[PDB]
Amino acid sequence: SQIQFTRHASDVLLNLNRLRSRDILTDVVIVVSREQFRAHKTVLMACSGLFYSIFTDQLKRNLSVINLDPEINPEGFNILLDFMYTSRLNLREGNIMAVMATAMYLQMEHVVDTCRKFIKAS
Amino acid sequence: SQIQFTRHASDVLLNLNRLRSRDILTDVVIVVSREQFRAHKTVLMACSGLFYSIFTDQLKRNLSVINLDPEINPEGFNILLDFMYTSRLNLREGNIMAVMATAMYLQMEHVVDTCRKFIKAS
Ligand SMILES: O=C(O)c1ccc(Nc2ncc(Cl)c(Nc3ccc(F)cc3)n2)cc1Cl
Ligand SMILES: O=C(O)c1ccc(Nc2ncc(Cl)c(Nc3ccc(F)cc3)n2)cc1Cl
Ligand SMILES: [Cl-]
Ligand SMILES: [Cl-]
Repeated sequence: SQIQFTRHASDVLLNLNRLRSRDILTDVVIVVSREQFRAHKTVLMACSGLFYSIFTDQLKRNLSVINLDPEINPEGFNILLDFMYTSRLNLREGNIMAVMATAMYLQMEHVVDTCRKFIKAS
Repeated sequence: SQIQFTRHASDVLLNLNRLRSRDILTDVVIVVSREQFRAHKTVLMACSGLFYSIFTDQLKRNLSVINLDPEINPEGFNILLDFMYTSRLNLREGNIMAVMATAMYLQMEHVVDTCRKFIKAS
């Protein structure tokens, strides 16, 4: 019977993205070939089956550096990292293939489904 | 513009609350009189002016224990901590005063405004 604040979840995500933009309390660097990206492990876990399966393991919990598969495109990863922190996906014809490839690797089923719905109406 | 995922923010907050429930990557303990509560500093900062003002300071960034004002009711605090992680506020006639007192201290303006609208509507 609790009071529902319908803007609170989007407000928290916006603030977490602002902390990321300021490098505040980011605890991991994601290396994607020649490019590197800082992030909060909790956010990565909250969005990705890959990152969830890594950091829930007490063996890997404390890793400060994650090297992604060499085949992953840094731009495709960055669009997905932006999606994690904003709820907005930069999808188009020019990147649909690399974006879907990365979302499949990161195990982000809703992005994969949306990529499959983008193809179906292309 | 970019594709909007209207459930993504809520999905991220639910997953952060599940991580809290499993004590995964919690990095602070909030001491409230005889009681203690573990949490993610990022989430506390994202929801509270108090915690944002403490942890944005490089001097205080790495604190692992925050002792709140002795007057703060642990129950009012727990209701607000649950709100931070769920977007749902447990307000009643029996706790409005302690929850409002706590939200003023924690600098959570939207909760303070809702507490002011609860009083105005009996
Ligand atoms: O769909 C299910 O059956 C299912 C239900 C609940 C659940 N719990 C959970 N708790 C905390 C986090 Cl941080 C999290 N992250 C996450 C995991 C896998 C992903 F592909 C994406 C994100 N998931 C996990 C699963 Cl796999
Ligand atoms: O009041 C304003 O005009 C204002 C506008 C934007 C802003 N930016 C911000 N970026 C990151 C985080 Cl984690 C955050 N947390 C937070 C801060 C103060 C609060 F009472 C609650 C939450 N706020 C801070 C303020 Cl103070
Ligand atoms: Cl997804
Ligand atoms: Cl608030």
